[PDB]
Amino acid sequence: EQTVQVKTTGKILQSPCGPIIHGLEDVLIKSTSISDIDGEKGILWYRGYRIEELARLSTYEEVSYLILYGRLPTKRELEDYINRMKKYRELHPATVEVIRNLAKAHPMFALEAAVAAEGAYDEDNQKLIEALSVGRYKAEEKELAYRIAEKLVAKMPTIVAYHYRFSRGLEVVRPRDDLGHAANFLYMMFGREPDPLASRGIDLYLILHADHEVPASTFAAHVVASTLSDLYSSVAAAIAALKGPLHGGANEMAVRNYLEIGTPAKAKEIVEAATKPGGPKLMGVGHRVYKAYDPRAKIFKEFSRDYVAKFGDPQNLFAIASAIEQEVLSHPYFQQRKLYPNVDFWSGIAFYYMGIPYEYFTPIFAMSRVVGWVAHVLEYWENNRIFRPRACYIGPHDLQYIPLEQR
Amino acid sequence: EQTVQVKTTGKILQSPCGPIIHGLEDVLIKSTSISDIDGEKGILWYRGYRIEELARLSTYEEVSYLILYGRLPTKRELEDYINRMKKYRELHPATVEVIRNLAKAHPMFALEAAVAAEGAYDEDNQKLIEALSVGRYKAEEKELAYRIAEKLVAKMPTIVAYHYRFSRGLEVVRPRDDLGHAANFLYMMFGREPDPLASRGIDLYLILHADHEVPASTFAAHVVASTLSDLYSSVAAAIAALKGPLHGGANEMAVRNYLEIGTPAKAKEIVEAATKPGGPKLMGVGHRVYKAYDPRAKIFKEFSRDYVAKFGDPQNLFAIASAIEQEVLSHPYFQQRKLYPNVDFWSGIAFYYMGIPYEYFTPIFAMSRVVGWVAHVLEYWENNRIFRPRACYIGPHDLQYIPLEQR
Ligand SMILES: [Mg+2]
Ligand SMILES: [Mg+2]
Repeated sequence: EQTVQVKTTGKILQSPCGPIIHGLEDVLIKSTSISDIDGEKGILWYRGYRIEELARLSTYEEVSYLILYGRLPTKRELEDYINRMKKYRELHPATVEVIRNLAKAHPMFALEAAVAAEGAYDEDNQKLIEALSVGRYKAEEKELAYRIAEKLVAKMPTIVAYHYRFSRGLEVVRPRDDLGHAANFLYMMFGREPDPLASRGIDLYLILHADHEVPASTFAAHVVASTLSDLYSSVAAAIAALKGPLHGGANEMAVRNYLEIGTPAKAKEIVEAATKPGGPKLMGVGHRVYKAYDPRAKIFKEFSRDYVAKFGDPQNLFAIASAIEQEVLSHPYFQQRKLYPNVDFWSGIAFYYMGIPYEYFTPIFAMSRVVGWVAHVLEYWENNRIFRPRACYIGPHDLQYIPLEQR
Repeated sequence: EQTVQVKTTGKILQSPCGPIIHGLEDVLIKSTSISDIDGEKGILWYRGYRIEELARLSTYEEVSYLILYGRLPTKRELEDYINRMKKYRELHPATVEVIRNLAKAHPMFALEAAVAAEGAYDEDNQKLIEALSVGRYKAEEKELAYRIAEKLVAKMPTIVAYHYRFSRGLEVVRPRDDLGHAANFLYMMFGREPDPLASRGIDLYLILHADHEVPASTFAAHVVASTLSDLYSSVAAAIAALKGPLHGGANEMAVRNYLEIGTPAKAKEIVEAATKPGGPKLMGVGHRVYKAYDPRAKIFKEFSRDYVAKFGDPQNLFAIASAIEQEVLSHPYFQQRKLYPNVDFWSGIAFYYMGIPYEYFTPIFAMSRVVGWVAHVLEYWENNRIFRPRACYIGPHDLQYIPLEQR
């Protein structure tokens, strides 16, 4: 037994067993080469590449390859990958039936259940499970794991879209091999090939949210994977965590708030009210890591501007958000505390205008982040260790059982 | 930002961001009053009561009440609880269809998906989700949470049994209101009221595995619950973790090993071989916490003795296990290194003889542990904090994007 000095910005709880870092805030679980953030400068990298470059020059197909494999693909590697992903988009009939049965339920339950279901009949997954059951994880198993990772990234939009269609009493729209990842998602949701601007927005969103820190969803994936449980189950657990209101829902709440506000003229007073104790907090402003404008927000804001330039801003969402942004950027309270817009400030606007129901916002985040989840699991598996935390017992000992009739 | 002293018996990895406690071994996440283990003396308590006393005088219905509510029930409370649990046993038709669709899959996938499915249409769950979405968790919500916790404990055996039946192409056997929790499970599995001794075995097993500090499955439930995700989703995540070979399988492997050994005469040579590197090693001998005979093992061994005294020991599992146990206990090596049998050394024997397939062993563990999982979640929710661990980036920055054709 040894003592370790752990730096945390979180709250510490007192216990007879020693201090407890509440929510293990800032506690390190591993080193990673997946993504990095410079919170002071407001820079995000995926596998060494700045998000600006990837958003500008790449696609979710290429970025997902980068996140999963650790480098940019060659032309042949990307072509083969795209073709594998296209083939993988379709779900097993049992999975589709699971989704159908959960058509009237919240989409996140359908995602959890569908991911587990799809994992149940995946032959590679079964093979990998057999291998890990005897502690074998060598070249062949790693190949299975990467194939499974690809499948999970490929299938997530299909699960989401199918649920959307069934939930609306619409006929399911199956994946089209001739469409890209983002375009095909919109096609599956709405049954028509999407406008290229709309497709670009989805692709950009997927790129921008592919990996970031170790939120509770990514952490859940690690804990499940740490027992050598399968990749599908690890992603299902990630989705279970993601559905909690403390993980996500900010981009939805930001849009609902903009609608409530109704007029950009209120921006100044809203921002002022947010500087006072008990005041309604501004959704998508401030960040635990970024003490600068979130680079993802800068990029998505520009996409949003393009979207409303083409399709209009009928609910004045972009106007309202823009007015609030300008007040946030000029208010000393926010400036002094380095509180800036984050990507959630903007990202729900296009979704809302595209006709994506609010309840599908978080599922779309899962569509993006699934690649980060699987890449994180595979990385942890390079040096796996089952998680074995503890609790401090403060209950009594040796209570005497009293017969039922005497209680 | 502050520095906290964290004690650990695990491996520490240094990083640019600080020390990494690999697997978060021994890292405190909360104070608890649910269960406690004295590994040196081989004592286990649930809510202050020794496991020996509970195994001797209680039932899973009463022990589950104890674990969930923190005290022993009065006669009226127990009667009412038992009746609620009986009412909750049956699954929603959508859940049954989910299980049917996964009939040919491994039961743990069915459990994960079925638990999510059941939570999807549970009205109480929906109401609790609504409340937590706006940060409300007061008396009314806690009442919902406990109702949901009871449902999860009540339903787990139904899910398991229905999957078993469907996996064998049989019609489901719905829950019998006149049977106890353990007896009803056997009735649902096999379609006949069980022999009292078999029911006792199931009840005992359920009591004995109800909680055991904070393994990866219980931790997974915490991580998911920490986002204020729902109880069903938290349990589905716990199951996902439980499915991993590092979390279970030992009781099955012990039995397969006894079958391979075939003759108790080999006990001495097998145990002698285990004292050399390496090795092989004896299944269910030694424990990370118990440095004494696992109290659960002592109790379950005696039940197993009773079971084979009545029904026989046709595969000589008890004879083989007993021979090995005697050698382990008399060999100085094991005594000196505090290596004793743990519950896994014995617990698969009765199940095997009862006709429970190996793949249902871990599902039955889930039937037991679900009460610990839900109790742990509710406990955490008394002072919830979302888990916020982090990873330390090690790798390049500012790599230059190269056009596809030039790679
Ligand atoms: Mg522009
Ligand atoms: Mg006896």
